[PDB]
Amino acid sequence: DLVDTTEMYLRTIYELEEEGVTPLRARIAERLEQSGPTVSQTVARMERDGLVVVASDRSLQMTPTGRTLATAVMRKHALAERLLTDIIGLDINKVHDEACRWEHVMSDEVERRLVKVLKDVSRSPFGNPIPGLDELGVPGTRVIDAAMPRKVRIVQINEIFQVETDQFTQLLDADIRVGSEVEIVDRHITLSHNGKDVELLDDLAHTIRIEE
Amino acid sequence: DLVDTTEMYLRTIYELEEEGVTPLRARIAERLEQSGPTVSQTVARMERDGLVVVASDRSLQMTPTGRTLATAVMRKHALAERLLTDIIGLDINKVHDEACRWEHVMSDEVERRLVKVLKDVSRSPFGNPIPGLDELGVPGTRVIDAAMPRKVRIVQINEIFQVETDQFTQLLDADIRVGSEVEIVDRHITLSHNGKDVELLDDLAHTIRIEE
Ligand SMILES: [Zn+2]
Ligand SMILES: [Zn+2]
Repeated sequence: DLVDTTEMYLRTIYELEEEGVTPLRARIAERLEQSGPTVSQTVARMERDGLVVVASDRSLQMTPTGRTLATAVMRKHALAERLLTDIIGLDINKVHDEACRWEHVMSDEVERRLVKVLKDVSRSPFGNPIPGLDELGVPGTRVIDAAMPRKVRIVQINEIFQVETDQFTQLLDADIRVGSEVEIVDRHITLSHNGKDVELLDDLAHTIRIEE
Repeated sequence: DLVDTTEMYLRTIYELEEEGVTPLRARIAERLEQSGPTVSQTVARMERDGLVVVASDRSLQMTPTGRTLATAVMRKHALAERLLTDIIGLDINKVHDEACRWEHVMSDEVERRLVKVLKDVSRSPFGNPIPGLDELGVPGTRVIDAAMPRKVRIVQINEIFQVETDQFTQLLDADIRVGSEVEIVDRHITLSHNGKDVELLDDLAHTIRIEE
């Protein structure tokens, strides 16, 4: 699958960098047991998506976008391994190869929950530290994207980017601020709290970021 | 992915049967949000693999092979859901749609381990009973296929299918029988126990079935 392939490629480039290897195409080809031509094809596709840039010396430099994605795949891999050894107790000799697949199906919601249920997510069972925890959020998701009712917590209001200041007090009345558990629902978006019902507007809807 | 697609189709046919619906192509198309033509294509491919037979009334009858596979996917789905609600504690409104992907990456080894770690695997969180536990083995794997050293347990010897009776006593000496924890290793296959080292031959290697 194209997506899964790219994710696998990005993770590979990440690993090599972490191991100290120069991410050269032939190295990635070897590690992924893919042929040079095949990887050139895939790498040539990643470039078109602004995911990687083949440096002047044929080394693959991950663009910020590609690295952000590569990181998320490492986090989903690592957490899968933590889950597999710690909870499931899968043979340590199977844990990694299995994780190589789980990283493509594990959602951020599951990841966040694993950060909860697991005793220690500092490193993977293989001693490689777990990246992207800050990015995972364990800032926040914008209400417009995160909002059926549900009770999240206000991570940020971002009143500073506001042009419309009418609902500032409407928020202050209901007592909605940073850390305020509130119940949202896209219908427009209305976030209730203190029995109060604050129906938001587009601008605030796009700037108020909440956590799960 | 072709395999994942077929697995998804087989599980769908299983579900419908379980719900009491007649597995008709248009029903599968609808449930999978696939088009009639696309499903006809995939179903036409499953036939070539002896996985399904389009009955005289256009209803898809799963061949024993297809059903055996369909079942394994239901087990891997169900156990994924049990894992997700019971251990991870994922929002029950996400559990199923997530599981629809996990069932394609979860291995029998993981399944067996989940049958261990989970409190109750009688039914899925959705009340549908978990099929294929007997087939999962929680008879056994043939030593030739299951055998680095590892200490499994003899599920069956199948001396009855033996033409060569030379190692019967060689086994009885080492005290290798049903329930005998032994250490195997393909080098040929040698299963040690009681300090004894019993190097097996092809015939017994293919008939002695052990569990993990
Ligand atoms: Zn790994
Ligand atoms: Zn389900």
